Order: sequence, then C-alpha cells, then structure tokens
Amino acid sequence: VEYDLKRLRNIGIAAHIDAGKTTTTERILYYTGRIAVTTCFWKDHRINIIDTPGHVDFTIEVERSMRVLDGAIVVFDSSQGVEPQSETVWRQAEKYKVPRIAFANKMDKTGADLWLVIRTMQERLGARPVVMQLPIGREDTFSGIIDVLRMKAYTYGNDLGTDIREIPIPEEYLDQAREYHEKLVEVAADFDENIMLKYLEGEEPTEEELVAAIRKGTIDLKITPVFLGSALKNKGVQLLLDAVVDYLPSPLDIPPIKGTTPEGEVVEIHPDPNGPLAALAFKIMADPYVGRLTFIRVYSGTLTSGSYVYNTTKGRKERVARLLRMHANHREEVEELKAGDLGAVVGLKETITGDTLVGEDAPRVILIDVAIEPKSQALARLAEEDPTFRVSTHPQTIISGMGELHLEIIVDRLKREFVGKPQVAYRETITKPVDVEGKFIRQTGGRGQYGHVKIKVEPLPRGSGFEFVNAIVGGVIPKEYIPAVQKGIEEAMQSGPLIGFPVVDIKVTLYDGSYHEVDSSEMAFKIAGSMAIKEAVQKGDPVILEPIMRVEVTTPEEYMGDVIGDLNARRGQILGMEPRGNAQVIRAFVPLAEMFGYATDLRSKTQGRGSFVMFFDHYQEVPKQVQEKLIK
Repeated sequence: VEYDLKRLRNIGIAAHIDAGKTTTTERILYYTGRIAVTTCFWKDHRINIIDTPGHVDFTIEVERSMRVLDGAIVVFDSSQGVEPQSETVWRQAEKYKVPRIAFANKMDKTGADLWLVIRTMQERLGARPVVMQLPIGREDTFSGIIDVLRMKAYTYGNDLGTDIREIPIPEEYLDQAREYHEKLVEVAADFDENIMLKYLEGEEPTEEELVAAIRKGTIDLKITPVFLGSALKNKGVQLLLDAVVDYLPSPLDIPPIKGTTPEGEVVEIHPDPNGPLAALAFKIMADPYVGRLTFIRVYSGTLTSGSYVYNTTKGRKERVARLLRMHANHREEVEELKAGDLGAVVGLKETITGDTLVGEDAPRVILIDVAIEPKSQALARLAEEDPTFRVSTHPQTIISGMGELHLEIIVDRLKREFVGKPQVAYRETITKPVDVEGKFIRQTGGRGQYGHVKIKVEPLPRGSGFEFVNAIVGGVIPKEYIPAVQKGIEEAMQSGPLIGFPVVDIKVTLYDGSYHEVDSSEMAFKIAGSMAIKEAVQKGDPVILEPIMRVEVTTPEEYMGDVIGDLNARRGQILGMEPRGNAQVIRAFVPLAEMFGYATDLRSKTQGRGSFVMFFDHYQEVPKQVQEKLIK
C-alpha cells in the first residue's frame, strides 16, 4: 500500500465556472471519500487534486497551476461542446504540454449531445478524440452509460449515487457500441503494433493491451479519450475516476523538469527520491490555525519534517517546521513527502510563490517596472505577498504596476478584503548634449545664501540609467556640499519639464561653479542643482518615452488575419509568431498606451477565442505627433 511512484496521479480539473469544475470535484471527493491541494485515494491510487485558478485568464497563477500538476481533465459543458472559454483553457494545457482527458458533463441538460462535443473538439481544438463511452437515454432521459472498451453498461438508479447496476448492453444500442468499440480497437492499433495484427483477423485484444496502449497514446499527447456524465445528477463520477487511474500520468511518466543553474545551463530534474531535493512553492494561503502555509511539489530527493532548505530565488535559508496533507475532511500531519508528491509546509517566512527550494547540501538551482499607476493598513499585508506592485512616493498615493485591473485585484483585495486614472508610466530625457549653470543668490532675511554650479547633461542610451560625475578640481565647490547638489539634482529628476514625469537616461557632469566663503550653505547648492537641471532639460529638445509592449496573442488560424490587422493599428510592430498546436500565436510590440481594454477587442475580433499576454519590454520615444497630442 503506502506509496509507489507509479501509484501517484497528480491532476487538476481544468474547466470553467459553469462547465462544472466545482461540482465535478465536490463529487469526486464525495466518492473517493468512502468507496488548495486536496488529496484522496481511489482504488490503490493517491490522487492529488491541485486546485486550478479557474478564473479563466490570469496566466501567472495558471502557469504555476500548470507546471505543478501532471494530469488534467478538461471537462466540457455538453450543452455546447467547445464553448469559447474552455478552449483557452485547453490552449493553456496545450501550451504546457499537459496530457489530458475530457468529460462531457451536464449530459442531461436539454442540449446534451455527446457528438456536439466530439464534433467541436475535432474542429475547434483539432484534437484527435477517442470515444470512450456511449450514453444510454437522451438528455433528461439519460439513464445509464456504456463502456465501449470492456463493452459493459452501467445503469444509475437515481441522481444521488446510491443506486447503480452493471448490466449487459440492452439490444437497443447493441450495434452502436459494437461500432465504436471497433473504432477504438483501431485507434489503439496506431500505437501498439501488436494490437493491429489482432484488428486484422478480427481478433479481440486483451483488456490490458487496450487500456494500456491507449494510455501510452494519451501520455504521448497524440489523443484525448472522452468520457461523459452528469455531476449534479450522480452519473459517471466513478468511471471518470477509473479513467484517471487508468490512463493519466504518474510523475515518472512526465519528462524531468529543466532548471536554470547559475553558470547557465538548464537541467534534468529527475524525480529520484534518493536524489538531492528540489521543490516548488506555487500557492500560499494564510490559514486560521498554523497560519501562513506553503504548498509545494517535490521534484527530486526527499523533504523531511524539521529540516533546512535553501531558497535560491531569495538567498534566504529556511527551516521547515512540520508538513501537512490536505484532505477534504481532516488535515494530515506528516514527517515527509518524497519526490513526485506534494503538500503544505507549515512554518515559513520571507519565501513566496514560484520560489525554488533546495537542500543545504544539495545543488542550489533556480527553476517589470510596473508601467501603470492610479491613486497604511492594507498595503503592508498586501506587500507581504505580491512583490509585483509598488507603494510609491510621487507628487501622494500611487499604486503602480503590472496588468490592467490586476491592480483592481489589489483595489478589491483592499476595500473588500480590508482612485481612477489607470495611466501609462511615461518618462522624459534629452536628445542633445547641453551645457548649463545654476545660481542662487538670496537674503532669506539677515542670513545670505549662495549656491552656483555648472553641469553638462548628455543623452544616455535608453536602458542606461542615471550617471552623476565630478570634474571639479581642487575645490571650487567645497566637498561638503557636493552631495547636497547631488540631492537637488536627484529631486528635479522627479518631475520632468514637459509633462512632469521622472527624467531618465541622462549623464550629469558637474565641472565648475563658485561659492561665497560664508554666504554659501548646504541648502544653497541643492538649489542651483535642481535648477541647473530643470534648466538643461527643457533646453535639450526633451522627449517623452512611452512603454513599448511585448505581447502574446493566441488566435486560432481562423481569425489570425484581422488580428495581425487590428494589432497593426495598435501602432504595433509584429515581429514573429509560432504555431501553438492547433491555433497560432503572434508575438509583437505594441505601445502600452495603444492597448487598453484590448481584452474585449480581441474578445470580439475572435468570437472570444483569442488570448494575449504582455510583459514590459522597453522604452522608446514617441513621434511628436503622439507627443503633441500627449501634451494636450
């Protein structure tokens, strides 16, 4: 019993709200429960159920939720096969190469038609779908379910699961089954030579050969078997499981994961238990008891309760208090989880998500600027988890960073859990080298001040930051003020001549000036300094730098034209593109500003079938035609 790395099946139920990703799990658990990562046994196997983001988009949450599991059961709404949403899920599973099966749920709701699913899938996703079971009864008749592999029926006595009888296929369907059973028999052929020869003689192949040949084909990604049923009616839930055990991948089925080692080079992280440990934190949930817990996934070696781990992604060392195992009904305190498994590690700090943990003996390996900003308690705890955003000064309340309205996630993880102007982060920098001077003669009253300096600001390559230099020879400006100067210069940078945005990519070279043996002061040289600047800037054909964007739109081949079109209107610079299995993806450059509410446009331009993504790539000027407008 206990554990065998072959008995492990780590899966997540990818789908949508409606499709039934929830009910579908609520039942599974109900069922495995008798006869953020809940685990439950089913027929000799440990099934780890890695809860999926399921909020449709918002990859980085979904990607982690992906690289972390092996299985995946894309469940569909049999009232409309491949609805737009679930496709994108697929694309996601698609992208990350996760082997997967399909569940035609709601097989009793009015529209319910298995083929509708089979038609679509083959069409929209372009998958090679195997039909695993036929249904008996139609929609709100849908009685039992057939197994075209073992050729055996199951009639469900009620919508509760307290009734269910194996029965021979009533002759009503007798042929239909005999038909698809052979199509299946066929498919296998393609994978197990041995099979075919039996196909061609009409020789019926062993149950294993099939079930096992078909499994090979799925883990290979060449196919996607299909099961059907009703979750909120108790029909099929069990079988769906059998499937999971039957054809989904255990950790060793999956290919070793690659890893960035310093010195470059990516490597093979085998699930060798007797190997040096390596794991990944993907979700953190503050628990009522025990508190902040970290769910992980062991990839190589073994982690034991009360041990030390070196989080590479953060240089900090951490001690693993105790370890836990989340069940539906009862947390499970344990002393260790081996390579391939995964669970919650209680007692940890400093460490986040997507972090890489190792063994203080083992090899240490690793597995944004926030261009958009709007207007105490809250941000401190919100800053605890989420190093993405940034509490910022700026001339008085400016959350700043990453994806549109993801900030609105921070806005609602605020005034809910605990405005406006979602605007582009612009910059200002000269383009031609200027030579200036600053001066500050005052009286302030009876105490006279004096501060006079001379600099030469230049255009720094985009990317280079700020560079402050000193040419001052033998004190013309006394060494004790120079820093003051550097301070004022550091203040002027704050609000650019043009539109008042940080100034950047500039080289300040202080080279002369003067002073009054006493009329000078610290406040004095910080002034002429934030003058010599604000001055040299507006007199240096200043510019407005905007965030050119790097985007990844995923359009099926169908609309891949008018997309490259609208996109091109976005002032974007398409630069390439590769195909993503069925559909094709396009990577370009699109000036952030020319991109808001893009989501719903893509939404409309493609029937709600396209999905993009974007990471800040860089800064570039903006033709006066844009600036002229931007200055209005």
